[PDB]
Amino acid sequence: IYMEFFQNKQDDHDPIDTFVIQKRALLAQLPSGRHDEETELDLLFGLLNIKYRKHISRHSVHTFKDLLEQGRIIEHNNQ
Amino acid sequence: KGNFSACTHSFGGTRDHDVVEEFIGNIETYKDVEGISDENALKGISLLFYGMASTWWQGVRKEATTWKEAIALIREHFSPTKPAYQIYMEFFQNKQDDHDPIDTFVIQKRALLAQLPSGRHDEETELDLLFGLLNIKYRKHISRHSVHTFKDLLEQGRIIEHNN
Amino acid sequence: KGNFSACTHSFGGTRDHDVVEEFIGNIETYKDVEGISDENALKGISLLFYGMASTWWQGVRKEATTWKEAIALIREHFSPTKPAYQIYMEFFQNKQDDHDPIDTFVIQKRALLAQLPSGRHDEETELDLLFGLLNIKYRKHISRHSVHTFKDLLEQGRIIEHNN
Amino acid sequence: IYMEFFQNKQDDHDPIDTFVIQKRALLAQLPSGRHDEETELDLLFGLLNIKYRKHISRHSVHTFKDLLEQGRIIEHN
Repeated sequence: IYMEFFQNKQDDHDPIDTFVIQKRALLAQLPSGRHDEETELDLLFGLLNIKYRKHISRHSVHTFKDLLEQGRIIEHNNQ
Repeated sequence: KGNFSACTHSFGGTRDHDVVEEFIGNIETYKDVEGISDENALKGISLLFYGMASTWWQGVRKEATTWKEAIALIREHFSPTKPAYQIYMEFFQNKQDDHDPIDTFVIQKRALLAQLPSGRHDEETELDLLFGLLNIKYRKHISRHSVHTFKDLLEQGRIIEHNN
Repeated sequence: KGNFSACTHSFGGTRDHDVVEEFIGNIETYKDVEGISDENALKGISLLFYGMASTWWQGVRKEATTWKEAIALIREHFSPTKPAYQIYMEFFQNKQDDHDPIDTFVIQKRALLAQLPSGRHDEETELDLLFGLLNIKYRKHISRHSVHTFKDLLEQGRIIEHNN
Repeated sequence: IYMEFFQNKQDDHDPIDTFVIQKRALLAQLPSGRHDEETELDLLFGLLNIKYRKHISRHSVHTFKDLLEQGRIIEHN
């Protein structure tokens, strides 16, 4: 599972929503309670495409619900 | 004999984690072995720098009142203690190529996974995270539910290496 | 143990300010640490020169009656203490190119602005004179009325560097 | 007045101050007391070019004064 997670980095066309949904779907199969919200957000953040990494930073995320919100506002603006 | 006069250990600001940690460990082991009264080591700290570091000390000398503050100033100005995600990405970057034994690879990967914040990761998840990035030649014979600590993995890898 | 017999510090007249200042500081710190009675350091000053400097000492030995006169003779013959305007022009010459962090640049610019006559320039005008020659990548985020001492500027530059 | 507003979106060259003063001077002819500051700023924030909009976001600015400050700092570069 850990090997599969870091293989295919995000492409240059998929919206952020589908990517977060698939990555969360692949991360629930590990035994429960070994990973709380913060380290999971840290592991997920290294593979985002360059369009989003150059604006939002790691200073302010405060869990997943915020990342989807900032990504949607940055996506409606036509990049 | 704690005049900090005869010591063949030096530092010149090469901007890397390993050289800085080696220098700090050698100074602190020297102070523990020969015998300093924790105040004479501040009056003779300037006998160990050379080149670019001596200008830095002559610049920032007036903000050092104790020994621990000076060692923290060195560690903070010459190592910016890298964040969490870059260590994970650098860690999964490299694979174990052939013509490289187990000892060098395990030493480097255990030296990389010590810059994380302490108390987050025990031994079992660390070995499970390490086990994926090994070559097929060892991995055909050392399958899981057989090792629990790094000593056993190193031992069985050494036997399979020197046997054939 | 002040016979000035075992010391691995040397000098050979390379005609530069930094090497001379490093040599003078190392000798004076050695005399403060090990213990010399301020007269034996003149009888054993000739155990530290080599090459071109030993001929100079065998030439001008008969004009040294104390220790401070000898250290002043070294500083005056091998450093001509450059005037005011060339330091300002050299200072505004170079800009901060990319692939160069803040610490090296701030160390060099603070090592250059110490050869002026003392008591003319305090900290605020010095930081205001330094702030113009920085690259756009830091300067887009570290705008003024936010820093007052060099420690805060180094800290915020280090955060903006290691963050992205 | 509502038709004349929302016409002529600001072009790349016009500075933020000139554009803001005209659009506020033209909004005072409506009958008095029909609008508070919040809805007025919400109406105005739909015609600025892509240049000023990518950085500031509507959740940040509150009153009708901070927008000028953030626009000036973004326009300095």
